[PDB]
Amino acid sequence: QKPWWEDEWEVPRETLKLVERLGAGQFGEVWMGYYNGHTKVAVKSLKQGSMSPDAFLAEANLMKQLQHQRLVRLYAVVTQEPIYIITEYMENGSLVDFLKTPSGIKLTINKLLDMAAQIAEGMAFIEERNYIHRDLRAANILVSDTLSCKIADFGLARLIEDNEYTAREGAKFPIKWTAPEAINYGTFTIKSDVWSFGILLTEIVTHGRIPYPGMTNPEVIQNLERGYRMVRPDNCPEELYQLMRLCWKERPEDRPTFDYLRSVLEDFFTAT
Ligand SMILES: COc1cc(Nc2ncnc(-n3c(Nc4ccccc4)nc4ccccc43)n2)cc(OC)c1OC
Repeated sequence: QKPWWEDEWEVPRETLKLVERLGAGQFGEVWMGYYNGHTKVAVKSLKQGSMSPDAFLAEANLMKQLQHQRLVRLYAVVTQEPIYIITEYMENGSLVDFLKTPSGIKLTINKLLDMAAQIAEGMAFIEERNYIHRDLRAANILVSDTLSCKIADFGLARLIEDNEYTAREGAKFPIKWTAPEAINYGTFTIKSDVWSFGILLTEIVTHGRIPYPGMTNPEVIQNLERGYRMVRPDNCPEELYQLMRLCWKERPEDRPTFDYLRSVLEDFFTAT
């Protein structure tokens, strides 16, 4: 990697003004702020000792390789402690949160499908660049002031050199959003993301409801093994439900590509 004095992303910390905190956690905080006074940005600060600085910055390095309108763009980094990762700011927050606001609640199925396609479009890019996300869920999709969506949180994202990535035996993941093969064997592929996308679609149409209503994780796994899939969400268009089912097919290879998903959702949108 280019040393910081030559890296185009490194910026003097003096260029940043942290204004409002958007999140506080075990490993640090995320603030809304301004770059050189006029440009609104999001600033991720690492909590010293909470985790490795190399681990922290690794997400930024990957984002240098994955630039696209549909993905939250890396803005800059401050690699001298305290460490910051600065990114493009999304005014309407996370999708899971937005869909619960007065504005979000009033969205038509037409606009929900539009957003769904925007998300598949972003994943199609990730798909084509030989990467995987692994944390695809409504909570990790950000919404702009113009109601456009972008993929966020690349913490678990990985460049796939061969067909898959194998996680650590101890690695744990959200059971309801993760593909069977991934939960069982720790094997992740772009097809695992496709399964997650299916779950995300249920989050979209139910305006942020937790998937598999009234079911615990063990119940979800048991039902899946029987061949059952999530029950049709209330008011979920059947065509969308059947698209979801494609994402949840038993064999990873039988699941569709994200480009296919994008194409279909775009047809669903232009039809409504
Ligand atoms: C979710 O909640 C919100 C988010 C945002 N806006 C925003 N815009 C860009 N990035 C992040 N943002 C990022 N960006 C991020 C970090 C690393 C890689 C890729 C993207 N990581 C985050 C972790 C925790 C909270 C915000 C984050 N947040 C604005 C909100 O209200 C006005 C809001 O509701 C409070």
